[PDB]
Amino acid sequence: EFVPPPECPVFEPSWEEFTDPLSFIGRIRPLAEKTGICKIRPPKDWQPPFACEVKSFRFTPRVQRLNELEAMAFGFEQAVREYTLQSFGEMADNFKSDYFNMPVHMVPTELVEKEFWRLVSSIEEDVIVEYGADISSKDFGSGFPVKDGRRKILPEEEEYALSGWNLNNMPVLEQSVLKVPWLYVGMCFSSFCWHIEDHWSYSINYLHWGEPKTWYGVPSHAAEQLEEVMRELAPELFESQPDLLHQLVTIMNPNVLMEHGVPVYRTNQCAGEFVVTFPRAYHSGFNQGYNFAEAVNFCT
Ligand SMILES: Cn1cc(Nc2cnccc2C(=O)O)c2cccnc21
Ligand SMILES: [Mn+2]
Repeated sequence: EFVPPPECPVFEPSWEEFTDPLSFIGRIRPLAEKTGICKIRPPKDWQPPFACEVKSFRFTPRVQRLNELEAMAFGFEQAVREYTLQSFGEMADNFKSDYFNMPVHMVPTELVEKEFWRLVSSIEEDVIVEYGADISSKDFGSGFPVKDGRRKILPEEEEYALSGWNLNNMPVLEQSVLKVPWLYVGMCFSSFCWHIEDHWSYSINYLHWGEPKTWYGVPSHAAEQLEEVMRELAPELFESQPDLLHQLVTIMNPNVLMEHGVPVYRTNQCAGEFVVTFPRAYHSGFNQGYNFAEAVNFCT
């Protein structure tokens, strides 16, 4: 069965260290850049409200067939449904509780992880899920409060609208001679395959609420090694594809990378926790259940 990779670093900054995100990320860099990803738990009393327009939040998630690569009237597999945040959560909880035959919060994270990777390589069982991925924060607002006048800000919420850890306040303009956060409404087994960011950018990721998001990360010093293992084992039909396109279907069991000498670290990002990916740190993951994440690429 699946062997969980070693855990990535988790930092619990004090209020003093939590003052400046870029300063903190710069200070943890000697360790975190050697693991590719890391997790940051804010101080206990740092609890931003959820600021999306929930009444009007509507979206059509994308269908994900977990074993599509292994499986190589097709094209009309599933029927698309539009959801609200509530109706998607109802669907997501019903799927998970039916699949595991237990209440959603009782399913061990290790079991969802083991079952996810079994399903990815299974030819005898076709599991299909839906992912509300890459919803722009312009559509229904950011999950963080933003002082743009579109939604009321309470006095006790203003500090979060001005916080440097508010993803809308991360720097995004790269220096050159010559960008807003994105939202992810997850369900059990919804996933993102191995990739790096455009321009080898850092990314920061915040789980607003819900069940955890499970991550895998590879340090940048092993980026070429991972790409080598990909070219060896990825389908021949997608081998010659440019990286930007190949990254749409670069799903690979972490144990396969580990067996080929590639260092891989994991974490369960829980509600209220940040995940930072360092430059050229390949990462991939899946959601344990119904959750809501916000992410943005930033520069230092
Ligand atoms: C472009 N894009 C980004 C996705 N998701 C992530 C990317 N990087 C880090 C985290 C995530 C996440 O899903 O939490 C994604 C999932 C499905 C299709 N397209 C996607
Ligand atoms: Mn990413």
